[PDB]
Amino acid sequence: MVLSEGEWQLVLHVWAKVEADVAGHGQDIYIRLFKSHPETLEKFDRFKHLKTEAEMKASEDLKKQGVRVLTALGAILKKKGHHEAELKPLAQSHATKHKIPIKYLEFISEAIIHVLHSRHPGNFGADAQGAMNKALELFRKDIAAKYKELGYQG
Ligand code: HEM
Ligand SMILES: [O-]
Repeated sequence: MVLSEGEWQLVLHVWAKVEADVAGHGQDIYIRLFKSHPETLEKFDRFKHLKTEAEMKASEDLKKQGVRVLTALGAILKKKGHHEAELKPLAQSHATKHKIPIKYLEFISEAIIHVLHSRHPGNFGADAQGAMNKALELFRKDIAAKYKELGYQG
């Protein structure tokens, strides 16, 4: 469960394209997440009322939230596995305050992969998607371990 440097470079090469417009990517990822797995939207007290994709796209608060998620995830990815410090606050808030199960982290990982596959075929072929999946699996494995330490089954 340790990524090679070549795998990390495939992850970071597609993430650089995400960074051309992190806000737009965040909107697409949230829309995909909520339309593939509607139950996840219920965890968001401020966004749970959104009824349609048009409302999600027009929500300035949701756009800002997407930027926060992707920027936090980008900082984790750029540590190339040395993300202990970054996972501490994230694991605590998601376990104890938002109460986000591991299955829901799997759902957002799937939404990320789906959106990168659609938007970035030039940097998200099979090998690149495999590397991104490995990076997200590592993130989820380490978050799950921290969840257990914090008292949350997940
Ligand atoms: C890649 C995985 C994720 C990352 C990097 C991430 C990151 C963040 C960050 C940085 C924040 C703001 C600070 C904080 O409260 O920690 C946040 C808030 C939040 N997260 Fe996540 N998150 C992820 C997955 C999820 C998922 C899958 C859900 C629910 C299905 C979720 C639910 C929430 C909620 C409800 C908030 C508070 C939102 C608000 O203030 O309106 N998170 N997340
Ligand atoms: O989030």
